[PDB]
Amino acid sequence: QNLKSTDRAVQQMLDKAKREGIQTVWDRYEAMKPQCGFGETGLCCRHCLQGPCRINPFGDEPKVGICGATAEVIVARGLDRSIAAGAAGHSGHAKHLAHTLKKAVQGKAASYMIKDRTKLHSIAKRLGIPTEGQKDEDIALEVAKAALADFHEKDTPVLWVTTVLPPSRVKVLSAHGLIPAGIDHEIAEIMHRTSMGCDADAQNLLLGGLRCSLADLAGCYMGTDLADILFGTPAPVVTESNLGVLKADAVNVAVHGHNPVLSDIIVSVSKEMENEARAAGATGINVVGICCTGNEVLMRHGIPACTHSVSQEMAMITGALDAMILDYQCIQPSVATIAECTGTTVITTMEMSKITGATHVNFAEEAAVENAKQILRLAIDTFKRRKGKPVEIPNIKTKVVAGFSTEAIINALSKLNANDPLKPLIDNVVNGNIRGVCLFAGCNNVKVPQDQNFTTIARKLLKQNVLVVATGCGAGALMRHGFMDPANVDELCGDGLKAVLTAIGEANGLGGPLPPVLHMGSCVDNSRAVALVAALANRLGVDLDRLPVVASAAEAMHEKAVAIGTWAVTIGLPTHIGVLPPITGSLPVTQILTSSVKDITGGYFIVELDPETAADKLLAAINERRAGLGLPW
Amino acid sequence: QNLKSTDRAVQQMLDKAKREGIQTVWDRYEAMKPQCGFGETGLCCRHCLQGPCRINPFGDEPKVGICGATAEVIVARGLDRSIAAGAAGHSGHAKHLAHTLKKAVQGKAASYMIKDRTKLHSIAKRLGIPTEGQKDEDIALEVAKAALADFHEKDTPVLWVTTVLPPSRVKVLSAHGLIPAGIDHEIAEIMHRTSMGCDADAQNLLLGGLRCSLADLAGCYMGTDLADILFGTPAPVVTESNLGVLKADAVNVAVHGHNPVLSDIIVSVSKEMENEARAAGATGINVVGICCTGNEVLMRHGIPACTHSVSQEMAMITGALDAMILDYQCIQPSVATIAECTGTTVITTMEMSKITGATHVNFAEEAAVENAKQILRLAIDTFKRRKGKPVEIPNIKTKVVAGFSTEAIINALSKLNANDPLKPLIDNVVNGNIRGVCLFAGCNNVKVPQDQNFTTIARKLLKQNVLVVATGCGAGALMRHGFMDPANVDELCGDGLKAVLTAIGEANGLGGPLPPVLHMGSCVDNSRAVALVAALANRLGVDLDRLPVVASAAEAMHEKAVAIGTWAVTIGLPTHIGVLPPITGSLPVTQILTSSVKDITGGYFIVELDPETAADKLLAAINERRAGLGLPW
Ligand code: SF4
Ligand code: SF4
Ligand code: FES
Ligand code: FES
Ligand SMILES: [Fe+2]
Ligand SMILES: [Fe+2]
Repeated sequence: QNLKSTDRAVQQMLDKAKREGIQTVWDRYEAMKPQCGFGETGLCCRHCLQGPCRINPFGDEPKVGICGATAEVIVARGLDRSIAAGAAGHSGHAKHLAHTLKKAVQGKAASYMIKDRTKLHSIAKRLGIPTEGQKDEDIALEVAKAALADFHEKDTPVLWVTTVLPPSRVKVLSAHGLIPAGIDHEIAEIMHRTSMGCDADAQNLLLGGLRCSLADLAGCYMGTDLADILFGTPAPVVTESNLGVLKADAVNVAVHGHNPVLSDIIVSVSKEMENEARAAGATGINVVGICCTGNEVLMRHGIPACTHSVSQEMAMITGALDAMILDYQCIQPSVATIAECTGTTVITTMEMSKITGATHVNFAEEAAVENAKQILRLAIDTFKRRKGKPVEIPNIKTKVVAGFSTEAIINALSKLNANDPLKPLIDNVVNGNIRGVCLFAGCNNVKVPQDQNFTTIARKLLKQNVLVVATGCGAGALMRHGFMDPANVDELCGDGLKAVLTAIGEANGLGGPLPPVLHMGSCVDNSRAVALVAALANRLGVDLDRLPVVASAAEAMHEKAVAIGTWAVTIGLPTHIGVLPPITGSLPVTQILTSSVKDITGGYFIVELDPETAADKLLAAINERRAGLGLPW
Repeated sequence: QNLKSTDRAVQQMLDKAKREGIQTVWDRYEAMKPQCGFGETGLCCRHCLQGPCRINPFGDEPKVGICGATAEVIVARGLDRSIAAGAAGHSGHAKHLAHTLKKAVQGKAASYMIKDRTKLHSIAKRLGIPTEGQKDEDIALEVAKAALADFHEKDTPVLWVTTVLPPSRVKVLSAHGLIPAGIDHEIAEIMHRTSMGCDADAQNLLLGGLRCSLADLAGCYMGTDLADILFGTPAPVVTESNLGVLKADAVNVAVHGHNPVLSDIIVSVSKEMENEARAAGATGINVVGICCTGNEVLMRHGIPACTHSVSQEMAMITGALDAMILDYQCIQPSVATIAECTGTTVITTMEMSKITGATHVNFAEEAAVENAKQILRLAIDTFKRRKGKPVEIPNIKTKVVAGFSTEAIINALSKLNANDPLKPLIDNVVNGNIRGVCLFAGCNNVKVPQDQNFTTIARKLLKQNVLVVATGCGAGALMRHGFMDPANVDELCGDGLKAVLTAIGEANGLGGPLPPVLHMGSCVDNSRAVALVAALANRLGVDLDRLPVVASAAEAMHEKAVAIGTWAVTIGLPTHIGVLPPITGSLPVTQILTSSVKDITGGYFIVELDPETAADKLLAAINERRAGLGLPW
């Protein structure tokens, strides 16, 4: 099972699944081998009914699409559509939050409110929305309207791009025509330009992709902004992770998907229903997180993380998961079928994300508490139905310190320098105690033994004094392997990095260091990493493509991860991807993405499947940046 | 060559291409065989980096996607993305026209103006925009703003759906949640819901598809509305079609793509440059049309159609095509390479639609005349470079009577009944002189011998007294085979239909019938057919799903054709498709699309590759509708 997942709790559940004849993602992957080499290389096109078209990577015919589409066009069109799809997910999420905020302040959704007034005001100020002598509700209404306005063309470009990146960066991007006009506008334009008989120049197509990736960035940043206003900006919190956070004597409820609009209410209502749960013979309702929405409630409330990404089915295999409450994105639809074997009640809540065989309970923001109670009562009923049934919860969990929003990080640093909080970080970059910064982001992928890339690369970087920050299922991987436990600083961290983590931790009253890796939150909260890096850029008076900062989507899966990787490149970062995106069938496209894009944005992809080699390449990228700033490395 | 195209001019050019070693779409198709059966059936998914996934249509593993996505989910997601892509094209086109109208009336694009004031006012009235005591420029500004507003969420749904279909139809669609909230909104929502781990219920996914198809309808209708305001509502016009419309002694300039914003100016400026062209040794500039933008200028100005869709390369093979002026959509990128052999100057004009190797001349509406002149001067230079070179223009063309906008049709009918113009049409439906109405729409497809389905089905329906209307490359097929020549009425038409065409024609001063098939314009002008059918529905006090009206995308290719077929189904029409869309890998999806959707919208797909059988099925559909209305059949 170690060949499938490096997580021992997951290995234990794989054995149980095998024993019980429950097919898993790894089994479905095995059944899929060998996968289609045209698809793998990107040399397939189904954009019209003359297809499917393919191009032999090497050899003889077919060499070109039926319409004349070259390998470089077909590869760039496929990639662009993946970016658009990612953008559509992150921005759909953000749009949902924008409508919820609007409803809240118009009196239509009393379960929601402005929880972070300071965040609201700072966002308003960043957007140019006056606050002076204005009601919070009116400021919030204006912020919500601005959010919604960024989805379409108007007299300004997308403000959730132009107001969050330094002017110098916006200038470089504007010069290449890369600033998005509107989020859904760009998504639609990608789908148009990649449809048959339209855009057929690789460079032109890829530039459209870069621009659509910035529309994804805007959706991410908007999502984080709005979730913070509504639900609170995260601060350091201590919790736990892995399957051992499930409790046989509790009603175990997983929140799974992405949007805190749902999970946040689940969390608060679950506390209100403790006595009902105990009436049913449970100790209480034990809310646990899966995927991003688990990250959202972990960051804000310390809700323990059950599992992530590829291993999500394993939570069910325990026999103790009474409910899995879904909104959208990254939910393996297998869960609806597995539920029949495991007894878990899988509940969908969003009109556009249903799964055949799951129970659908519409969740309206206007009736959030009522709908939450309905959902949680299904969970309590399920708990009762497993009275007397043995469960197998692996007794495996890690301690997780998380909640490192950019505000939280700035606050932590301010204990070392009150009026110049970034300076201690920069001081230690300059003196070599911090070599650079690496953001781990994105998914697990069944092709990579689960977590192997994240942990292998993180271990090498931490020993080389890289400050490691993490989001999404990257943060999930690292938390499950102990990288968010400060007790592991001595083992994992180089002396320089240890010194800094310890210094900041001791200044914050901990008597101990910050954790080895800083959990910056969900995938939309990759925007937090952008906020930090942009604040560092502004403080140094240089652009992001001069900073010793890199990203690694070390086990990427979702179209969202492709969009995130692409905007990381577009904002100026060397960006590692540890799975093959479908680009290798075109050398020219690969060359643009891994090399010539440096001349456009300063960032570039690093495609490297071997994690030890990936680490070396990321370190080289970091050190090149150090050299560029005249620093020793 | 008859196995490739039924068009003799195309056959002649195929022989020339073969002789000269110029690879064509048919050669690239042959080189692609056998095509991938997973793609053909829809049983392939590349929506994440765990893929590519496939499902054996029959047999053993793989039976399910890696994430657990079933055949029915994978098929419905693929289809939905095609609908979104189609919607993105038609609506991008419409958006372009909306911005042009806005610029025109704000004084920023003096080459454009309100040409059809009556159309402007009627659209304003339909949208609820007051005109009483308003300047045309201000009304137009409000119409342009309303157009742009339909792309995003607002306090009203998409008005270019809700104001163009009868209330009863809007009610049925609203009841199923099918009315689009915003055009780009829906496009984005499709891309989201079809991304990994989101929507995973075939019925739910397909309903999203139906709704996105109505967003495509809105883009089509908006495009037609705006093009009419800007460039004039078509009226009956006589012209010619096929390769024989090229002239060895003229500068031959093809307008190819979709948007009249470009081609309309090309047409007017070309007339202004006659003396320059003659200075270069040409008789003049001979503008000819390819694809929809050719249809636009044919409908409004009588510009002859050179060719369409699959055979577009053949115009170049003549040796006489001096320029091919492109905007976007349906342009085989092969043209850029073929140009090198044929001498043709291929010119792209839109930022989001470039082709490697083509000359790009940016076309700004603000500088339309200047940019048009630059483009046409490249054409004149090219004409000069072929002085003394033999050309082979097949001496093959047909007479085409076209320009049958819905207003034109209503006007024609009004000569028989001034104050109830639809009544003569309905009278003849009731008495059996007109059996029903069939709209031919959409593309040619290299898989079908070019035009074979259109002409085979049209011939059978016309003999059975079906009133045949046509748009896009369906209209192209039929025009090239003589179906738009009134001299062919005796040969093609049943006695009943002949009687009616003759009656209307003689009432309109022709001394002869209307043509066998009524050309209703470009693909966005499928919206004109909707206007006619909706006016008939309103006049009869019944919904569209009770009318003896069917559609046939007999040789469909583009994602746009899939979107159009899907909205034809959604508005209540039996809708034939003569190529296999990638749905056969899921029986449940096929069953929904061909059967159970009847219970939702009253329309349904008829998938039938055999054109004689397709004709029989369309006739059966028509006659079933007749029976439903209590009429003999
Ligand atoms: S768009 Fe071109 S390459 Fe793609 S399926 Fe159609 S003919 Fe083939
Ligand atoms: S979304 Fe599911 S079926 Fe599609 S490629 Fe990814 S794992 Fe395979
Ligand atoms: S030929 Fe396998 S992905 Fe299309
Ligand atoms: S396996 Fe051929 S279309 Fe994907
Ligand atoms: Fe996520
Ligand atoms: Fe078209």
